[PDB]
Amino acid sequence: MTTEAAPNLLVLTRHGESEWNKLNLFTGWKDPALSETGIKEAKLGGERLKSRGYKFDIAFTSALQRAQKTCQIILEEVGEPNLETIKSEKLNERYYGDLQGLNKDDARKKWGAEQVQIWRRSYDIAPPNGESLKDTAERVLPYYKSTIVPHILKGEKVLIAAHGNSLRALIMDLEGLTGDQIVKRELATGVPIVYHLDKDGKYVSKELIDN
Repeated sequence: MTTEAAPNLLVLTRHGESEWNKLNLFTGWKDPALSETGIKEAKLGGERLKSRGYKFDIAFTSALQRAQKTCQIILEEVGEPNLETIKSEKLNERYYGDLQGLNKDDARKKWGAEQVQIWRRSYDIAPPNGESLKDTAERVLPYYKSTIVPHILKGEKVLIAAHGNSLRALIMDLEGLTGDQIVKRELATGVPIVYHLDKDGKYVSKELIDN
């Protein structure tokens, strides 16, 4: 999509809502089963990505079925499966330690927005065994830098399917955020989101969608 030695374009597609999502319980590393909204969202997303005319050169996903699946759907929907859709384990979601399986209500009712926040967002702190942003980023960036820094420089456009945290960390390092400026950002579930990065891999305008 992007031009050679010009503002590189990176599309990010976050899986819609998973089964456990409807229940309103913490996920973590577990691989839940996407739902109609997610699928419909994926399809819609793909149709949204192909409808506008946004073409893909390369694609990146996580090592989770939700995204590993969500990618196939969107990729199969956009009508460009031939695209190179890679999968990364480092592009997974920040571990939730012993929180995996706790209803947000109970979680928030037992940890409040405060503890829950510092527990879920914070920046570097992570719940009992759970991971954090810096960690995820630190372990997500390698894939990015390593296998995503050579093409992003040539002037190619790429897909990315992981999770709020993953993308958060991504956008974080991709934008050069601050410990107290990345926990305020936000993304869209079901509907992708493209970044206007430069020839180095840094934002140069602002995110955007197709829908």
